[PDB]
Amino acid sequence: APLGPFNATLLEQLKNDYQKGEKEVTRYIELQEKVAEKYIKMTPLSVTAKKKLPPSKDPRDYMTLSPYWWPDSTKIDGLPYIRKDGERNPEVYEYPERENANRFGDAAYCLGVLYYITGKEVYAKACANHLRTWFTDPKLGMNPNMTYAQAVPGMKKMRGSGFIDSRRFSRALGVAKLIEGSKSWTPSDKKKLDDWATAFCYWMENSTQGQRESHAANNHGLWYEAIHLMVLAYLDRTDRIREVAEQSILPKMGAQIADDGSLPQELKRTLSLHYSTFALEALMEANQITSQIGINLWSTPASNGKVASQAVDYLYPFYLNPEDWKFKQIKPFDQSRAAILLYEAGTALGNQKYVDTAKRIGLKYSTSDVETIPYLVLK
Amino acid sequence: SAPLGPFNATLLEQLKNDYQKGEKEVTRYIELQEKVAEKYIKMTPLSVTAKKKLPPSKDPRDYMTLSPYWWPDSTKIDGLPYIRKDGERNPEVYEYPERENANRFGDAAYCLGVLYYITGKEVYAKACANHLRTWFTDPKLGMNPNMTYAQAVPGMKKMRGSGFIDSRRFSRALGVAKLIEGSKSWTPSDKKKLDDWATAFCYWMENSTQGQRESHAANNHGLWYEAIHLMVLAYLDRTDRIREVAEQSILPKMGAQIADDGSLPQELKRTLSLHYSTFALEALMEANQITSQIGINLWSTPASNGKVASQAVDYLYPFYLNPEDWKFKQIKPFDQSRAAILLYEAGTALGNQKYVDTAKRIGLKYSTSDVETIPYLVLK
Ligand SMILES: O=C(O)[C@@H]1O[C@@H](O[C@H]2[C@H](O)[C@H](O)[C@H](O[C@H]3[C@H](O)[C@H](O)[C@H](O[C@H]4[C@H](O)[C@H](O)[C@H](O)O[C@H]4C(=O)O)O[C@H]3C(=O)O)O[C@H]2C(=O)O)[C@@H](O)[C@@H](O)[C@@H]1O
Ligand SMILES: O=C(O)[C@@H]1O[C@@H](O[C@H]2[C@H](O)[C@H](O)[C@H](O[C@H]3[C@H](O)[C@H](O)[C@H](O[C@H]4[C@H](O)[C@H](O)[C@H](O)O[C@H]4C(=O)O)O[C@H]3C(=O)O)O[C@H]2C(=O)O)[C@@H](O)[C@@H](O)[C@@H]1O
Repeated sequence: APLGPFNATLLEQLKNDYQKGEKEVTRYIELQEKVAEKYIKMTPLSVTAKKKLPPSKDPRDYMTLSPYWWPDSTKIDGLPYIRKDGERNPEVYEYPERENANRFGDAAYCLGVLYYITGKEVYAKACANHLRTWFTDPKLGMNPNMTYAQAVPGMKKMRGSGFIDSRRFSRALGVAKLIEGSKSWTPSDKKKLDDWATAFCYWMENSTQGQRESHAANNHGLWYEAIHLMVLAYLDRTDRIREVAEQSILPKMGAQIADDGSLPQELKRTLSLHYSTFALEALMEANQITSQIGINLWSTPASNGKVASQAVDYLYPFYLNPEDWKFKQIKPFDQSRAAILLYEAGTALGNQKYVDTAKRIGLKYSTSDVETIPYLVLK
Repeated sequence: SAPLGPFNATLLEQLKNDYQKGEKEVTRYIELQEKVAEKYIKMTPLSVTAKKKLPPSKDPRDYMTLSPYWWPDSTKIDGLPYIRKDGERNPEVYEYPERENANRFGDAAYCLGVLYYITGKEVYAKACANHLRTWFTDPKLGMNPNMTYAQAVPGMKKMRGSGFIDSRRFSRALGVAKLIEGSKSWTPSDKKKLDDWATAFCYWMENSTQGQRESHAANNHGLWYEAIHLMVLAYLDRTDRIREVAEQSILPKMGAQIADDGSLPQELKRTLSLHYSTFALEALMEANQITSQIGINLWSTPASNGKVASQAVDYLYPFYLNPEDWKFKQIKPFDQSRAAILLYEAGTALGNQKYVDTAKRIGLKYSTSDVETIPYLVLK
């Protein structure tokens, strides 16, 4: 499989078995095709489909509201907003790109994978429609930046915390590699997309906000690097992947994993079992890329000897029994997120206790969650 | 004496008195409220018709929302039929503009209606009336007098009436419309049209299959149904019906829902049981604001099975002091502030000074812009 943001081992195996005619996978892939049909009929989304404009007055600028920041009732205009960690302000849904980057990202990702597996041009044609409109179109494509992501009304300074929104459309960026070579993805489509990705990469690395986010001390810094690897893997910059893992990702695990394997930065959140998992999910998606060039982030130590497997170890008992979690978790923790996480980390580590638990937790065979497409092995 | 309506008439009367006499504490406070009210004067009137996705009638004047706990089923190709995840609000609810729009309308009109009553400034009635006409009676923008498509569920075959509970967001604004009666802005024609709307909405709620079902409900829906029923009935001046609904419906329903220890078993089986216990009593609290203005005290009047609503406050009072001691399922944190208005209302009604003191101790923020707190200077 081409370098991209997915378990390439599971993807190749599915492509093999579908091409060999194996009945189980063929049944499973045909189910996926029935699910994928809405993405073929779906109209391409754009970040420009919004009424309230960013300070730039450019509808091509991505803007969302930071989810935990609420109008302050004791102020006449409600400004400046105030933070309530863990409580999502429904005002976020007044920004169309919040949900639309998920919908677009889901649409293009599923179509791109099904194209890789089946070789059917109808899926590349659909994926390319979504990729053109979201990214590169001279009127509908988003500008390559995240200046106004997770804005906070009344905040004086500019922050880089919104960059984490980028994960919703950056996985679709990588999956564009899978439709290269289809008749629908022309040389011109690739060059424009390459050019956008290069420009988005520059912004990530050189803007003040991108820089700040690259230094974040919690799961934001990890997710920044996972997004970075998707952009770099798309651009086929393998040495930069190697440098990012050794000079940024591993120091970050080494600093954020404590001697007992907990993640202290996530423990102090109101959703500490969710955010502990969310940090490891950054590592999981980064590792899907690093391991394709021979770097295993689960077992490779940071310079102080810490290994990300220690963090899974710490959480594994609570994945068996979430009610035992002793830190603040003001909403129920969805145990299903542990399945893919424990399967990814289990196989990387040869830890069958982890792999066994992933299958027991399992995923619903017929679910349409697109991130679960590769994991027949769990279904 | 304040017109009959959905508010603590004692507090409102007190505020108007002190404001007119010129007392400083009240005049300063009303001057804060007038500053908060200024956005509602500039605010453009909302209409339920401002939606892209239409209801099965293809009529945009029909109110429609999604039942907040029903999610697409991922294991089905179309997601249908939706499945319930109690307590977890599906963000799809926000694709129905009237969900939040009825809140914005109701706050704006209530605040304007109260401020006109307290201060007598015509600019408040004129703004209130603009919102009332546009939401209720306007022949193009006014909502149809029904709640057929409230909290619909995609793929569900039966028709449900549980969505009727949404009516509380605009029905208090209906009640406050009485306060601007007599202004120059609220003409006889405005009042007649609104009377006709309210009469027709009352007919719908009492005779439609969904209204009948909802009137029979055994949990907080039945209480909220009757609390809403009272606001429409009080708006219409049918005081004999208010007596009958209080006597034959709210109290029997209240008594059947209170257990021997004072707990509310119907709310205890919910994933947000301390929220839903409080939500049940808030229905009675708001209905009592109407019944007690005609001499029926729902906090202290026992039902015929012997249960009395003060028993349910007793069961919940300790957990209002210390919400973390709550032993039943509560999958989101409980807002202790909701206890402030609740305990003062039931406290003053019951002569329970321990309840009134805790209300003031928990309190409300003096400068808050939450419109439901306008009458409660005493808590600020
Ligand atoms: O998009 C979502 O809705 C949501 O995203 C994921 O959670 C994200 C949030 O989007 C949000 O960015 C939040 O950021 C937190 C976080 O703690 C962050 O480090 C920063 O903290 C600030 C803050 O002012 C603190 O008071 C402190 O001083 O630290 C600051 C700092 O600079 O570090 O900002 C806050 C905030 O703005 O509330 O949490 C994010 C995260 O931690 O990943 C996630 O829940 C995802 O599942 C969901 O989809
Ligand atoms: O709009 C909000 O977000 C929210 O509204 C208030 O909560 C309401 C909900 O809007 C919703 O209607 C929910 O209703 C429950 C409830 O349990 C109800 O009685 C009925 O339950 C049915 C259902 O079929 C059950 O599965 C069971 O068999 O019992 C039935 C019964 O009739 O008893 O409908 C369900 C449902 O469909 O989810 O809860 C409401 C409530 O309890 O009042 C409220 O939380 C408010 O603060 C908030 O604004």
